[PDB]
Amino acid sequence: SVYDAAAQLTADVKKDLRDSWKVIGSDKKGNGVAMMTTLFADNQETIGYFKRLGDVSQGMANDKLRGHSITLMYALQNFIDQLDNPDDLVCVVEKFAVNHITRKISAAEFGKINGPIKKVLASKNFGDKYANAWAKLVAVVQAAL
Amino acid sequence: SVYDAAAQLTADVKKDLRDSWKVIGSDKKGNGVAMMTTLFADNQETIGYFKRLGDVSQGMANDKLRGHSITLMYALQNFIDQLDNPDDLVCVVEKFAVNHITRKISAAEFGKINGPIKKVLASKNFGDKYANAWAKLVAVVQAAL
Ligand code: HEM
Ligand code: HEM
Repeated sequence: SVYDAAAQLTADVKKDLRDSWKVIGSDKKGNGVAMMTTLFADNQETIGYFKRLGDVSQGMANDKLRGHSITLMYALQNFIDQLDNPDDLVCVVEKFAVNHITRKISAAEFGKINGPIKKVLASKNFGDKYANAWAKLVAVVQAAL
Repeated sequence: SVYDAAAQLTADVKKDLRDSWKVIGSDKKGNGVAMMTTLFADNQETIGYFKRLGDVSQGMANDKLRGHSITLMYALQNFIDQLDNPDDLVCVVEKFAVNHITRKISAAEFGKINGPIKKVLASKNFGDKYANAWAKLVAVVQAAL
């Protein structure tokens, strides 16, 4: 359940999440777009869910894609800010899940974001240790889907 | 259309928005909830859109309402962060409007948030000068609805 998954965010996992976000969250626009383009490149099958975005291969030049990518980063900002309080983290994660559940995005589908996150981390000198910390955060959302 | 509304965000308006947000955005949970509860108190009819939240009379204690309130503040955080780049502000505002348009929330209905905002600002001692600034930011969103 989401409550059991939130309990997996141990002291050091939270610390690694903050230290890495300090860098990644510094450029929401650039890293947000990189994340999305990587998702569409490594998992072309997910492009179907983003029909409204138009030609996703335009990247930064696509206004809708840029708007979505920036916004996506503020959801992560939200999660990071709620790390101190499990109760708040959970209610924010369930809230976040509503629209994704409506879109029929399953836990397995959502989990495909892990690859893109790991690659963006690596591009900024953050290794497996951090990719795994983020996989744990993503797992909290998966538990809500 | 949204670009024209964004044009009303002058240097002075952006300055007042950033200064007031520095305080209001420092307690997203507290002010976020204050904003929704005030909305429901002053315009009870708006509750019709939030049936999913359940017993909104519980206020802060209501996990779903708390979750929504905290999340609402990150949309404003997003807007405030894009103030110096009209192109990014616009794409973020249009991305934001999509779900609200789907909910059939008109510009007139959305404008009901102005009262609650003015009251929340006043509770932190930010006068009319600041309320007007915020009314202008809301107007940018209204232009997208
Ligand atoms: C780190 C993971 C992710 C984050 C933080 C994230 C964040 C967001 C946010 C903030 C929104 C806007 C609010 C909403 O409509 O719910 C959104 C929309 C959306 N998300 Fe997610 N999302 C993530 C991963 C995914 C994945 C993996 C998929 C699908 C495979 C997905 C599909 C969608 C779709 C289709 C939209 C609507 C886009 C549009 O039409 O503008 N999301 N997401
Ligand atoms: C400054 C004003 C507002 C901000 C920043 C704001 C922000 C948000 C955000 C970030 C979401 C989550 C993403 C989404 O589903 O679109 C949302 C959801 C929602 N908003 Fe807005 N909103 C505002 C005003 C309003 C108003 C005035 C109404 C209606 C009278 C409205 C009705 C809704 C509803 C019904 C939801 C879904 C709630 C749920 O079931 O969880 N919003 N809004």
